[PDB]
Amino acid sequence: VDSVYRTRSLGVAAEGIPDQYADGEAARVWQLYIGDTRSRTAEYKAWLLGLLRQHGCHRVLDVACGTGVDSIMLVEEGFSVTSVDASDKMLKYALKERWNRRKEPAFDKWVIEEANWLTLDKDVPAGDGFDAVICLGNSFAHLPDSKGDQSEHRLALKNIASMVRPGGLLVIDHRNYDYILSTGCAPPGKNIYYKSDLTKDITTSVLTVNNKAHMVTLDYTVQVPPGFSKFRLSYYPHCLASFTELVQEAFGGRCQHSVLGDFKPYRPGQAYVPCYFIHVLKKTG
Amino acid sequence: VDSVYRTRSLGVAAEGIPDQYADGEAARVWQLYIGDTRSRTAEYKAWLLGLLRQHGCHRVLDVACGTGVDSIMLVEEGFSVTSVDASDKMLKYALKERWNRRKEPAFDKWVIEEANWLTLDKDVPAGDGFDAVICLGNSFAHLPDSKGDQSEHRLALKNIASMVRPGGLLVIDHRNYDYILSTGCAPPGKNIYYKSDLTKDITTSVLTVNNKAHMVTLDYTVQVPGFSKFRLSYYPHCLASFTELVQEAFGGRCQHSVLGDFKPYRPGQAYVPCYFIHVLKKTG
Amino acid sequence: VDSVYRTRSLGVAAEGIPDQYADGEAARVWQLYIGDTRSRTAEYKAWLLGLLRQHGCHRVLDVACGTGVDSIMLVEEGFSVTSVDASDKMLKYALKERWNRRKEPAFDKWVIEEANWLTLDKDVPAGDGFDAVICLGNSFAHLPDSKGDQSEHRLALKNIASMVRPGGLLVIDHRNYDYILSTGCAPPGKNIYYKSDLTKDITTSVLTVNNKAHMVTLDYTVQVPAPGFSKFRLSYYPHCLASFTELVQEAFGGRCQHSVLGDFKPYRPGQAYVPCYFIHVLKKTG
Amino acid sequence: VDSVYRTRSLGVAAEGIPDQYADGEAARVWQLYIGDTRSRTAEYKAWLLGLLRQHGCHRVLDVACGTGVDSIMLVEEGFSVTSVDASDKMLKYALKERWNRRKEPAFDKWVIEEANWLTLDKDVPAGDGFDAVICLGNSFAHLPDSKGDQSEHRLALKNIASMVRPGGLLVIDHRNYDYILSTGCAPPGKNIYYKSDLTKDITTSVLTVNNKAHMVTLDYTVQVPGPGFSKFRLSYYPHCLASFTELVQEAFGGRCQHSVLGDFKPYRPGQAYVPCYFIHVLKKTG
Ligand SMILES: CN1c2c(nc(N)[nH]c2=O)NC[C@@H]1CNc1ccc(C(=O)N[C@@H](CCC(=O)O)C(=O)O)cc1
Ligand SMILES: CN1c2c(nc(N)[nH]c2=O)NC[C@@H]1CNc1ccc(C(=O)N[C@@H](CCC(=O)O)C(=O)O)cc1
Ligand SMILES: CN1c2c(nc(N)[nH]c2=O)NC[C@@H]1CNc1ccc(C(=O)N[C@@H](CCC(=O)O)C(=O)O)cc1
Ligand SMILES: CN1c2c(nc(N)[nH]c2=O)NC[C@@H]1CNc1ccc(C(=O)N[C@@H](CCC(=O)O)C(=O)O)cc1
Repeated sequence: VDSVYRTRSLGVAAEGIPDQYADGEAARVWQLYIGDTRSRTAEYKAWLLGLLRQHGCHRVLDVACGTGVDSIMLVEEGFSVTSVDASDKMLKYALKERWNRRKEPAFDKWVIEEANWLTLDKDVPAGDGFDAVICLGNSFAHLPDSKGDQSEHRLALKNIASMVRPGGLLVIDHRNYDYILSTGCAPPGKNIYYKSDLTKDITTSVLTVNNKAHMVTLDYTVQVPPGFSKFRLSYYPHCLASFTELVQEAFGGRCQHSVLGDFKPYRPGQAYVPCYFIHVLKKTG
Repeated sequence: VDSVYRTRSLGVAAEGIPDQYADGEAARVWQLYIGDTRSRTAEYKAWLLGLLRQHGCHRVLDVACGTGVDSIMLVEEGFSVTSVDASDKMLKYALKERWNRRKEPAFDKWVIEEANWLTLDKDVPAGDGFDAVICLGNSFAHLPDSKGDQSEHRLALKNIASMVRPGGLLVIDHRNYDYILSTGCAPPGKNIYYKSDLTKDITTSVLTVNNKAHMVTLDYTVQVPGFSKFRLSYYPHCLASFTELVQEAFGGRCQHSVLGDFKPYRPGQAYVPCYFIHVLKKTG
Repeated sequence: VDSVYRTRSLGVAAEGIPDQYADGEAARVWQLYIGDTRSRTAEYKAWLLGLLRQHGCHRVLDVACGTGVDSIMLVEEGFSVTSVDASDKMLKYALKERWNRRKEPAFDKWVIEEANWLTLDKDVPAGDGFDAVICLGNSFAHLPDSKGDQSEHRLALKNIASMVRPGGLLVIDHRNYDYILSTGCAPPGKNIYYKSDLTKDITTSVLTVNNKAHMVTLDYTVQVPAPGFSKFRLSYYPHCLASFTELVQEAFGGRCQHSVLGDFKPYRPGQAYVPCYFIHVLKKTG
Repeated sequence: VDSVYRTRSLGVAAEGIPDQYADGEAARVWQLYIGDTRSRTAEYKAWLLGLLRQHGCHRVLDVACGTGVDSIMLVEEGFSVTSVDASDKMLKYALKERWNRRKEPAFDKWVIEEANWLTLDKDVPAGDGFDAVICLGNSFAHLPDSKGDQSEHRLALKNIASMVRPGGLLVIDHRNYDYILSTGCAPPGKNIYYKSDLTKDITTSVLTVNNKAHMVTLDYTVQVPGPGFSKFRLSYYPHCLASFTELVQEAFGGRCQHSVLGDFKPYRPGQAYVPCYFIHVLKKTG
């Protein structure tokens, strides 16, 4: 009596017709957001290249490839890059760029494949390991805690760590959600990796479940040719002391750990409130 | 009071997490369905190559690329192929095959891009037009009549025909929906193009609105342990209506002939075909 | 990652806020639809009154009460009426009539209660059974074949039949779906029971699953103050005459006399006149 | 290509089938919840009667009638009661109870009707108003702030206040969301009005938007032999004291005397006892 009937199952597609909600207004502005990646900051490039070079890294795994934009810098600079992502919609962009650039030998050797943190050990044979694994741009916080005990967080971080060769590097970040939770507000424009060209106004919604922070949901209203349209994304608010604990546990404690606040050294109680924390772990070996 | 809160907008994605429903039970069985194209029939191949060679075709546009399997055959047999689809999810597979095979010069020159029939003129640069344009496997029927008057069907066909050079070819098919509507059932295993290896149980639902057929919806049950289901829907194009629609896309300025399962179709013939294939030659 | 989250559970309510979708536009036009009962046809009232008095019935159970319009005539005419529906939203209108009219002794004695066909034996005490059980206005057709073997239709009918005393009557109707399946079209304003005052356009959608009729879905479009249009949707199971003749007798184990009427007159198969409704009159000899 | 097909519009019903989601599990457990009122605390009754007898009240409007339980006590105690709710589903049970007791004239005179705080002006004939208007049980908090500016809250209160006769009372409560927001947890079984017989485990979700509390959503889990667990969800606007104090005064344009109670006893700011409910009692200047 109350049942509803779909024309096609959730998740299925067909020749000649766009995929489900592919062409909606939220999707359209979201696409402008993920493309707002044209200006890589000098300090980002200089910091990452410096840290990879300082450790002699050659073989790099990017486990949050997205559109490829972090991985493309490394390809251009002569690293042997493998890049993976669980999201096909985002990988589509990385693959397209690689295809356009395929006559450049460095791009012909760029590996791009579907993989999920939760199955990474299977989806990507480690061999002996990578020299560096990177997970930057606050991508780790895209994974929610839908079971309630952060067991998925721990599995994902363990699998990401298992990709690092002994003596190798993991570099993994999060936005400063300690500040977001204390103020209730996640302001726009602060991406330290790519300088934003897109003008965005953000509403921040924080869900607390029995007094424990559970989700941060950001509603973006983006001015476009004029025009004025909205999309929504959500994030797990990782706080610094928990993530410090988690990321070291993923290695069995067999790691040296340090934390940066926006590319610079971080020490508690410093005047400067970083936008992002960047954890750097050298696995024992 | 009655509102629901989403975690993310319809159609958006994020690094590190699978796209919406992409790992569901439906998507997983559907993937086996779209993958069932390992045994291309000898008749399909020999027919299509013959038609293209008899008309001297070299530049080919595939407007329903999907996983690329129709295109791959033409790429291997020496044609210059451009393949488009509105569906990134299916295009993903064609793109992967091109990349795996990229060291073959033929595959290096295979052009694959996203394009929608409703905006094809804008999405697909046509130069002076293609020698042949193909839309096979009953892909056209994927497009519904949302407006009610079949105006989208007309626009899609106009735009697909606009890709044809004067003197060129369009080859476009549909399943025999005359027969399916008369029986109420669309049985499995009848694909004339690719010999199925997957066993499917199909339930067929036909919706008729004010006595005009409007949608054929198929529920497929396949073994994957584990019977899983997925649903797809189809506009049930009948032969007389489609013949008129396809000629009207050219403005009447075309020669038109109909085949049934690769052979000329003679109305009154005993055999009732599983597919009708329309072969058009544009004036010029 | 794909989860949605509700402000309140499906089905639930709270003081000071309207019930889920209760104030929607579709709901508001549908309320006009179900209120379109100010004009009981004389032919109707004459036929049912005459059929009940012919069989000397006094204790009557209406199993599709609704807003109560059918039961109300009977109440006015001095029957002892028990009226039952599975839908509380509908039952609400009947209750409200009973309350306005409560100082009339007949309305004081009218029983109105919720009950479901599918659990009717438990939901209603029958005693030895009612002299007549009535299910009119094409309400039976409201129950879909969700399982696909019509097991629920047989259960509903079995339970409705068990409410009739021995030598008692079941009067149960259905619109003429043979006709509707043959033209694909359910024409508007044919209600033989209440002449309709509300003008609506209807779109008829028929779903056949594996060549068997499964559902008829009607979209009703009604005019509103550039003046606008608002629609609502209701769906029905398309009972054909042959099948239903089988099902309704089966519900008594074949221990019944059965006749079919077409729009209150005797139906003869092959007759030229094509009825809007078929009413099955069954007398339990059993 | 991505469309769905409903069987029936949102909000609509049909004879012989249950209303939408009416028989779901969440809805079943929730019926036990709103039914958990067999045990009015002796202290509530004494307090409210004392209060109303004190001011000489006779005609009382309950603007959050629900199942009728606040209002039934008042009918029993010889008040002239009009009870309203926007929820037809809760109101069902109040109307059931009046019918059941109609042979007592006090209940024959009890007026029960549907009305919404946001259109209360129209939905109730005010006359020169009521001696007292009660909105108790934390019902007001059921109204969300969907426009973002509390304009619905203001309209709702202003309309409630207009029902009060010159020199009459408004008595309106809210749970202590100051406390719930500080701890993040809504303790179960603290209803000061009716003692819970029913054991529920509560999860409390607080949504904050741009650092402003917007919504508290309670998930209620109850036990069922077979023992397994079943839940339902309700949501509330977290009114803080200082805010609600301002809003309730504004509803009368300040032409009122206001005092606040904490669990039936006078509230003295800074007191060590943290109350479960704040009850605001206002006398209209007139
Ligand atoms: C409809 N929503 C809504 C709105 N704001 C406005 N203006 N209107 C609305 O309708 N925001 C909140 C509300 C819905 N409320 C809620 C409350 C709690 C949870 C909740 O349980 N949320 C978790 C799920 C936990 C999990 O399974 O991991 C969540 O992630 O949101 C969800 C929605
Ligand atoms: C098989 N294609 C083709 C042809 N005709 C010629 N001579 N060559 C071809 O490759 N006719 C049919 C078809 C048309 N294809 C195309 C492909 C690309 C562009 C095009 O892109 N033209 C650009 C330059 C490059 C670019 O846009 O990226 C332009 O600016 O005009 C046009 C027509
Ligand atoms: C979205 N719907 C839609 C429309 N028409 C238009 N113009 N636009 C639309 O989006 N009508 C059909 C379509 C959906 N298609 C279908 C296809 C099959 C079934 C189907 O299975 N229907 C039965 C269910 C069987 C049961 O569970 O008992 C049904 O009752 O509809 C439903 C809808
Ligand atoms: C956590 N407290 C508490 C609760 N219940 C609720 N709802 N709120 C609460 O804060 N239950 C237990 C405890 C009760 N607190 C109190 C606080 C003061 C007085 C009170 O008025 N006490 C006397 C005695 C003072 C003394 O001995 O010093 C007084 O008049 O001060 C009573 C209970």
